[PDB]
Amino acid sequence: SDILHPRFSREDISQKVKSLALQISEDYKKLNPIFICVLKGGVYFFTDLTREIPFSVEINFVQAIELLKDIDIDLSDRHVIIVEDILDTGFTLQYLVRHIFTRNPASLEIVTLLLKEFPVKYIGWRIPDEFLVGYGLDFDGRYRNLPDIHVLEPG
Amino acid sequence: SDILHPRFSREDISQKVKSLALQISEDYKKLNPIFICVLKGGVYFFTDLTREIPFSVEINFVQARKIELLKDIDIDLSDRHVIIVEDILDTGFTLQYLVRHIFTRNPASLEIVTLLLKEEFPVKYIGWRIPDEFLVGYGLDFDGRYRNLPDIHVLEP
Repeated sequence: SDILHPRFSREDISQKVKSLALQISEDYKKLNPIFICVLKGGVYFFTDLTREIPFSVEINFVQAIELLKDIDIDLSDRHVIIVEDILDTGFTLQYLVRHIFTRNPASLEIVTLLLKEFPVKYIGWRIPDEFLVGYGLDFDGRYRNLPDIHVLEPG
Repeated sequence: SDILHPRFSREDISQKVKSLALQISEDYKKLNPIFICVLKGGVYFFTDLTREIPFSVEINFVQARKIELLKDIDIDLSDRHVIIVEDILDTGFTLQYLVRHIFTRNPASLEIVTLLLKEEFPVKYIGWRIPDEFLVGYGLDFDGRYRNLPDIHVLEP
């Protein structure tokens, strides 16, 4: 039987997302940025974050090493931000980063809600090596849609 | 010189999403449903809705640009209870292709939930019926603009 323990409540996440959106907004205010959502896990964070940026942004989606869904827009001379729910090994991410740089963007930075212990400029929480679920993170397809994040002790 | 006027606040949307999720949760409690997000406009509604379903659901994504599928369903839908999630339905042309495409995969059932429905296949879950007006925000854009507003507004272009 799986055991879920509290970790980050909806409110903790909401406050952290607000904070990251403020840093981002203030750095990209005049840069007409493009936010890239890494499916499927980044989607909850992505919608919460982009909503808190108080000016129009362009959104795009990618999913994975090969790409199942690639970038469908011209990134040349655009300021790009990759949005991730979590970063651990960074293998998929390095592929995206390298792939996006070939399209000659004006710049590229990454925001991740969680970073397990290329530079990552915006970081929500640095976390130890633990099994987290919820808010986009799943365990064999389960718990992906929990509104909050929990520590999982697999059954 | 675009002019935006209030229409649906974050709170109105949150309340409507919660009521739709409650009906959906009861109807799909034991059906191990698959929720299909229609990108790009359905994404805000999709995350808000699926979050309020208090049991694990499977999520998947499709996107259309003649019809160009930039992203198709990446899972077996045979004998699965499927729900297509849309921010808005107007003409339903892309939607009709999706519906017909999904039915060839033999799902146990297929229903649609749309936050907005502008006044052929039935739409079982509907947030608000709206008159013919130009709305932006919460996934709806005007030439790529305003897509990420947290609320929905009426636009005078």
